[PDB]
Amino acid sequence: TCPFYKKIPGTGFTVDAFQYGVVEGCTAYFLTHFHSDHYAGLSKHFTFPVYCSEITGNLLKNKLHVQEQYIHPLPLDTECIVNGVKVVLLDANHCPGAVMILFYLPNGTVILHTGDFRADPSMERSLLADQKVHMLYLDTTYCSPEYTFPSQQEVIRFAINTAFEAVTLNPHALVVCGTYSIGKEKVFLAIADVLGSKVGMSQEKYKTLQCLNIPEINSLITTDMCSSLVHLLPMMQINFKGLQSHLKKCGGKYNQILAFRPTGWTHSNKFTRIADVIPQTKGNISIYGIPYSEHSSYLEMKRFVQWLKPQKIIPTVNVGTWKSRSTMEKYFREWKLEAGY
Ligand code: NI
Repeated sequence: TCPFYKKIPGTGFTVDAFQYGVVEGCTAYFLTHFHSDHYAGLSKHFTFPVYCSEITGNLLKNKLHVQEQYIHPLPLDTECIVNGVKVVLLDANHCPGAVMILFYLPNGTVILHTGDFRADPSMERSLLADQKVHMLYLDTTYCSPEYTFPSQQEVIRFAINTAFEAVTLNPHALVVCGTYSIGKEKVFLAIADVLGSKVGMSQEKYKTLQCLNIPEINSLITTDMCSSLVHLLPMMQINFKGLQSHLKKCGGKYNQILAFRPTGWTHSNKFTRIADVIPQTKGNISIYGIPYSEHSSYLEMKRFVQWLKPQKIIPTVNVGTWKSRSTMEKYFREWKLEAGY
C-alpha cells in the first residue's frame, strides 16, 4: 500500500505514487520529475489528473504516451490553485523539469516536498524566504557525513580539460559518455562544445532530449554518429568489451575511446580530490568515473535544513530499514540543537 510519506495530509493529494493502483481518496497525482522510480506505473491508460512541470508534461506525452487531457503542467514560481488549494512549483536543481512543491493547507499549515533535489543557497532567495514552513518532506539520499562531493562546476571543468587534451594529442580519438535517464546533460554538452562538435546518439535518446526546452538544442545534438566526435551510449555498454564492440562499428574512423561514467558517490570521494583522478585503461580504451551529483551532499542538505528551520522532517529516501531511519533521526536532532530551532 501507498506509504504515509507519499501522502499530503488534509488534501486528497499524493506525490510520486503511481505504482499502487488507485489510491483510496486521491483526487490529484503530483509528479516531481521524470525518473522511473518516481513515475513507475504511469502509461497511456492512466485516467486521473497528473500535475507537473511543463518539461515533465512533454515527457509524459511523448515517451509514455499519456493522453493530453490528463496532464496539467504548471509554471514555476507562480501561485496556482489545485482543487481549492494554493500550490507553488520551484526548481529542484536535480534533472531537467524536476520540481519541489509548496503546499498551503486550508488549516494554515505550509508543507514543502523537495522531490529529488540538490540543495543550493540560491533557494534561500526564492518564494521560500517569504513564510514559515511547518513540515518538510526531504530527499535524504546522501544523509551521512561521509558523503562529500565537488561542485558541479568543478566536475565539468575537469571533464572539459581531460577531453580537450586527449583529442588534441590524438585527433582520431572518440569520446563516449554513458547515460540511462535524463539528468547530467551538462557533462556531454560542455565536452561537445569545447571540441566543436554536436553530440551523437540513438533515436530514442534524441527524442528524449528534444522534450527538454533546452535553448538552441537543434544546434547541439544529432542522430548522425558519423558527423560527431562525442557519442552517447547506454551506461550498460560503458565497459571495455562493450566499447571495443562500439569501436568496431565506427569503421576505422577512430583508434582510441575516451569514455566518462558520471557516477553519484563512490568510496574514493573519501580519499581523492577531483584534480587527482585517474582512469581504468585496457589498451587504447580509457574510462573515467566522475562524481557528478544531482543530489545534495551531507553539508548542502544540512545548510538548507538549518536555514529553513522546519518543525517536522519526513524522509523520502533510505526509509526501508530501521537502522537507516534511526541514523537519519539522530542527524536531524544534532542539526536542530546546533541551530536552536
Ligand atoms: Ni531522481
